[PDB]
Amino acid sequence: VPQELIEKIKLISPGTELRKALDDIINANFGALIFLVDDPKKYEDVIQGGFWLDTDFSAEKLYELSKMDGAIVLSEDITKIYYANVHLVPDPTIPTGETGTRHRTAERLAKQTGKVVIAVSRRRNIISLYYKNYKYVVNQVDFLISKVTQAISTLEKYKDNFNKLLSELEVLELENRVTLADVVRTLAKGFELLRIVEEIRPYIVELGEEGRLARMQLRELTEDVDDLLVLLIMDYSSEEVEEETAQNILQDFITRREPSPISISRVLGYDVQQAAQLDDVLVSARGYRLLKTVARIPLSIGYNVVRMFKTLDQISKASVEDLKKVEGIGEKRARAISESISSLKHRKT
Amino acid sequence: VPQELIEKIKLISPGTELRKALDDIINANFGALIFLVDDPKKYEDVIQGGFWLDTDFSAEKLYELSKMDGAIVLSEDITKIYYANVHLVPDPTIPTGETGTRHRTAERLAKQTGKVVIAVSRRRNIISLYYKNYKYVVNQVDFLISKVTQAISTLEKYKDNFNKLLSELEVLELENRVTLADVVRTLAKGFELLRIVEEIRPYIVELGEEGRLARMQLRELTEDVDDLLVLLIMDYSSEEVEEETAQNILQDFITRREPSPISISRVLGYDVQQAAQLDDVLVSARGYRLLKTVARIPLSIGYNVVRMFKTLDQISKASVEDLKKVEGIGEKRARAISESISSLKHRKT
Amino acid sequence: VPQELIEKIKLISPGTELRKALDDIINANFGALIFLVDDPKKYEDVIQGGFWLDTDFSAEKLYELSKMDGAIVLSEDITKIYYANVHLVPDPTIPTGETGTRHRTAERLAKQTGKVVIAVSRRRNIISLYYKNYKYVVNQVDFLISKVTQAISTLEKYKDNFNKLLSELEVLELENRVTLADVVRTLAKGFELLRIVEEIRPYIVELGEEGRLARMQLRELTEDVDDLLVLLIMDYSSEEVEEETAQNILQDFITRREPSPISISRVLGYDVQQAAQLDDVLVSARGYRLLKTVARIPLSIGYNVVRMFKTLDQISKASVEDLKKVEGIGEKRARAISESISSLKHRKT
Amino acid sequence: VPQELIEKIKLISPGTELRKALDDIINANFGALIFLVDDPKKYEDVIQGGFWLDTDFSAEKLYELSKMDGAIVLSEDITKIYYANVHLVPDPTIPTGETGTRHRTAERLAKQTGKVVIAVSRRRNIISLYYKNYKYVVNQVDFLISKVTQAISTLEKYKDNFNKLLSELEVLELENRVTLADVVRTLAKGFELLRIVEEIRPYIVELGEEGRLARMQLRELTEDVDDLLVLLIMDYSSEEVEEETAQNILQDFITRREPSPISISRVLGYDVQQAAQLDDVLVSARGYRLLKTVARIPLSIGYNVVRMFKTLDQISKASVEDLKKVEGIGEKRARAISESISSLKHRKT
Ligand SMILES: Nc1ncnc2c1ncn2[C@@H]1O[C@H](COP(=O)(O)OP(=O)(O)OP(=O)(O)O)C[C@H]1O
Ligand SMILES: Nc1ncnc2c1ncn2[C@@H]1O[C@H](COP(=O)(O)OP(=O)(O)OP(=O)(O)O)C[C@H]1O
Ligand SMILES: Nc1ncnc2c1ncn2[C@@H]1O[C@H](COP(=O)(O)OP(=O)(O)OP(=O)(O)O)C[C@H]1O
Ligand SMILES: Nc1ncnc2c1ncn2[C@@H]1O[C@H](COP(=O)(O)OP(=O)(O)OP(=O)(O)O)C[C@H]1O
Ligand SMILES: [Mn+2]
Ligand SMILES: [Mn+2]
Ligand SMILES: [Mn+2]
Ligand SMILES: [Mn+2]
Ligand SMILES: [Mn+2]
Ligand SMILES: [Mn+2]
Ligand SMILES: [Mn+2]
Ligand SMILES: [Mn+2]
Repeated sequence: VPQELIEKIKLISPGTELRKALDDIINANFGALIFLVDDPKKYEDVIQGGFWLDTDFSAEKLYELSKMDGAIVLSEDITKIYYANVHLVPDPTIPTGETGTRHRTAERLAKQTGKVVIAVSRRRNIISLYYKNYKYVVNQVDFLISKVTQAISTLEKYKDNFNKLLSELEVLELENRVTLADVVRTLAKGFELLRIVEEIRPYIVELGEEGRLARMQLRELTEDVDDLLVLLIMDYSSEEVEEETAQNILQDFITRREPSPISISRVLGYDVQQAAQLDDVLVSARGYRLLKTVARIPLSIGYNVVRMFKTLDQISKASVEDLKKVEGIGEKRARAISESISSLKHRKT
Repeated sequence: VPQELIEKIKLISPGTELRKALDDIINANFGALIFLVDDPKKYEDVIQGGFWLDTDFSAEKLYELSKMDGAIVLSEDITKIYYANVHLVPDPTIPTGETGTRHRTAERLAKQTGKVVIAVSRRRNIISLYYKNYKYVVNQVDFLISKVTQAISTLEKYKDNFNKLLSELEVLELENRVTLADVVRTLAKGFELLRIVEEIRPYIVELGEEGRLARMQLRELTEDVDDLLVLLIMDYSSEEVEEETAQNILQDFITRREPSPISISRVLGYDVQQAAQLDDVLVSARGYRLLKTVARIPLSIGYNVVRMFKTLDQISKASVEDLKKVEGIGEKRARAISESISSLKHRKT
Repeated sequence: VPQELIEKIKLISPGTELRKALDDIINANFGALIFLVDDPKKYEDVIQGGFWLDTDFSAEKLYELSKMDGAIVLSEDITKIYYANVHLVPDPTIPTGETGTRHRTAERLAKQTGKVVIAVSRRRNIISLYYKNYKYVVNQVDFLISKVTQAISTLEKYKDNFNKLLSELEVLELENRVTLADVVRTLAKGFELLRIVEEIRPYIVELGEEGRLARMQLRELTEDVDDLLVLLIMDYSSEEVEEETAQNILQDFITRREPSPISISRVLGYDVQQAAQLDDVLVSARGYRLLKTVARIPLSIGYNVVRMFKTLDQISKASVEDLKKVEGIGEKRARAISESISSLKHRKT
Repeated sequence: VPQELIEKIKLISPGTELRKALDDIINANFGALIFLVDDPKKYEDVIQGGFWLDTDFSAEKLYELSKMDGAIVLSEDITKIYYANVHLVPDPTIPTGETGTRHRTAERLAKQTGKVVIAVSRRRNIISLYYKNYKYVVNQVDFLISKVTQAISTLEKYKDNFNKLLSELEVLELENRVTLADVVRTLAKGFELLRIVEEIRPYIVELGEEGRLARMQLRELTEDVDDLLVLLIMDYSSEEVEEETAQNILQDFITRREPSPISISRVLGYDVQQAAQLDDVLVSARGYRLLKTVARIPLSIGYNVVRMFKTLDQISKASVEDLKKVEGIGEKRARAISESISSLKHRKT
């Protein structure tokens, strides 16, 4: 959905005064045909008849004018009502796929002028927005809230399985018993999860002001996932990988590529043909995830620990004296690495 | 619900253009009577009057034609509108249980021709689909979404109790303190759970495109349960059982047989009359569940470990050298069995 | 809500054919006035005019007859339609609190005959059931489903806090560090929980067939709670208490008495004036809860263990030989008591 | 929303008989204009024509009178209907922002008299309440229930993250490895959580009687949070802080101040410029949270333990003899402190 159209869709989002008027018009089964332009003079030839009003906008005024036939002309910022009861006369030779004089007029006019034209069906109670060559049909709020609500429920289900997967991976990681299968399974869930969020965004956008709580739920559910998936990729790819590379991998499996177990294993740099092979490939975490999330060591300084110790297994065997010999690790950070790794080993294994 | 009818029901599932038209017709309290045939000529004798249109289908065109009396004739793939305003004249001596000329016409016509006939009640806003001798009344989406939503909530409740049961069984299993009561209680919950999924399927099917999120939730909630129930049956039945036998047992208690504690105990091969006996029967897990799910040992090679060691208790006491003597266990799989069983014992008991 | 009335309310519960007809009547804003009697002859004097039909009942027939003025007379089992378009003439000197000739007629007639009379308001879309001296207004399903859904959500919240309370009490119980405050807090949550279930029952009953999933959720959420509360009462009351006594205590705090911390402490047999005292009273569990739920020892035989050992603390210190000396404890049950108590101590403390 | 207006809003809250009448009026698309006064005589000059009724109030009577034009005059306690079909004539020179004679009349009249005037739009089905200079538009219940339901869902999400944060802080606290970052992160979640509750209150208030379950859910979800946040503030602020000071801090970050990590750190008395510094500041809990919540030591006597031992770390190293030397600690409370701290250390670390 192009950005220029998304902006127009916001004009009639729940919570706007225009939307309140359109909902009132629908509730009384008036129809409407609304032309949005900034200079009525430029459009003098497609606007005929009716009444020149040049008055300030309000939902009640729009409502009252929709009792009459014809079309209503508004300023584009929805602050002025210019015309009511007009006859719109766009070029008849412009192709239209609509049935019905009001909807056909609406499409032809939107195409001809590059402006927004809103049609409200009198007895079907549908709001159709036309802009340039686009047609957006407006969903009612209950439909949107239903979709969004179901989507969040689904995310809860995915997030639960993701946490369960990850907590099992933690154990394996602390005991150095991790296979590629374990990692790829965890990454796949994270990707699928973030995918759901992606597909639900346009519903949440269209909710406008009524989608605030939805956004907060989405945020509490998923905010820390992407950080985690990136660190998992830095911990388990075939060879050393910049955070940026890892973020790119993430972006791709969200959007362009399908998170199949083989696909992920191969993008991770492992030469696997068939999925049952993943059970057989042994891997060790580099240690970035634990270093950043638990030892609170910045990634930049984390590169050094990993450069020197190679694996988390080796980091966990290091004394505090051994750790200080890393460029950027003093007694404070050395203690943090040391103590938090042992605390996790004691408590989790 | 026969498969041939299920296909017809899909024609008017949420998300189809036909359904959008029927919903628009309902919203304006037009009625409708729609005859679906592939060759209008074959049916020249039940179709009378009206207008021959032979035009391409669309929701708006269907809407507009439903403003007129009589019936509308569509091609079966819903790509052509053949007729509007026709008088349908099926054989009057065909039995009908309907009241009202439009619904009676609809049933008689469906029976006589073997085709689909849709009746939309003008003021009751009901969509009735007739096909051959079947009558499907269409549920509105909000009703379906409500059912499906409640059903998923119920499944969450069952799934929680199932996980709690199973985690307690794990402890008992690791300490070799399992009674038949413990197993049968766990199996019963799993069966009841999978049963709910079965009963909710036709609701999710009828949702068509609007049931995508529901399907994903059902899948995240239950996908791994059946695997688990099968492995539990292989672990605790009276004598050795093929995976296929176990899958059959599962299928039955989902569908044909009621998962009573005594029923399950007896199908599991234990001679029990009254339920309080189950507390007294001591059992040991063969070890398949832990071998496949935790040691990632394929069932085929699992048969061998179990053939040699009989119980999970014995498998847990085996050294890594002892395990290698099993046909299909090398140092890698022997270590995995060994290490994962001890890790679970350390952490869970 | 008296039982005789509850039975009448079931006649128009969601899922009944009568209810389907009433919903169709409401959807078209017909009104209705329906008299339910088993012998029309007995009532010949309150039934005037209209048409004698003596025909089989169906929703469509009822619908069609509600298009006409007056009242419809049905058999009480809703299998026969006796009359349509009748003028009901109950004794005018019977007091009525209703406004409107149809509702006033309905109440007076219900009172005079002891039968059911249903009034459906033509433009308010309300279903009023009158029986003897009762008036039940029917809730629409969406309203009921909303209440029930909210109630289950609330129960989830209570149940979570109950589990958290109880798991903390388990720790204290295994370490013999339990105060009366800890117990009373746990009991209070359980009582409040079971109370919610009580208040939501009439909503679930009125849902009829559409309340099946609700019932299953209520059952999965709460089924084991009452058993547990009873065992807690047997474990912590001032002196020894029969299971029946404990069940009675439970019943009371659900229904008749308000579960205040002081109230519960005193019904439990502890002489406490002010709530902060509860922090100071040390108590020990008798051991019944752990004996029945974990050792799977029947209450009858549990009385003996407790008679001999007094507290769970003492039971946990007993050898297996010491336990066998209890009437009803052999080597099997002695091992179960012994082993499960130590397993819990190892894992939970 | 001023308190005097909130009281007026309660008059038409779900569950009131007035609200039931207004809903019936809306369902039939009658309009209404209702004037609430205690002495009709005082208002003889703005009330013209119509019928003097001086009769008792009921929803059905109000309904029936709304079938006629004009306005209805009620007593302020909604027990009397004084007038129907009257012509209200407030001073025309009073400014109004409304369109439409009924709404304009309503606002002008409310302003002129200081009384409540309710307007019900005939075809838009909106209830507008005017009182003095205020205008409250009434939300329909389904809209409110939707908001409230979404808000509780959101709170569940926040509460889950809060518990997870706090349980991790517990571990760090028991091992004396707490940074300011850990605390501030936990406080921020608690503040955001309590904030959501604050913003949702007016929705729950407007639900009136239909918001009972919502209130119970809000209460089960959040009741113990504020106590906990206060104790965290007493445990981690720069220097010693009275409970009252801490409660004040809480109140502020709920309402007046935005819970940014730097803002909280500084109000806590730590001189931090940029957020990454918080990772580097080491802190120790004073011990109040554990003393009150786990040792059940009253705050007053807690001041003394902390005065003598300074940190929880030191309290955990104290013998039972050492503890008794605190003013207000006898053998009972000394044992409780001692034993519960070690039980937590054993089980959590
Ligand atoms: N060129 C036009 N200019 C201004 N108003 C128009 C124009 N064409 C149609 N309308 C307005 O639309 C109104 C309905 O016309 P109609 O033929 O029913 O179209 P429609 O596409 O079927 O719309 P509905 O779905 O019925 O609301 C009539 C008129 O007030
Ligand atoms: N044989 C028929 N062929 C074509 N159209 C028919 C036929 N019978 C009825 N209709 C159409 O149905 C319309 C309504 O007839 P009606 O007697 O009210 O039946 P119905 O079963 O009660 O349907 P409604 O529930 O009112 O919509 C009238 C006519 O336009
Ligand atoms: N004694 C009666 N016997 C049979 N039908 C009656 C009787 N009284 C009223 N009705 C039926 O009720 C219909 C509506 O009467 P009405 O005065 O509007 O009562 P009501 O209580 O206001 O009902 P509504 O709320 O309008 O449906 C008229 C008539 O068909
Ligand atoms: N001063 C008034 N006194 C009593 N009743 C009034 C008064 N002004 C309007 N009404 C009542 O309101 C009714 C509708 O008038 P109207 O001009 O449509 O106002 P409105 O603000 O548009 O209300 P609606 O939104 O249509 O319900 C007519 C009359 O019965
Ligand atoms: Mn006209
Ligand atoms: Mn993030
Ligand atoms: Mn006709
Ligand atoms: Mn499966
Ligand atoms: Mn009449
Ligand atoms: Mn029970
Ligand atoms: Mn008039
Ligand atoms: Mn509190």
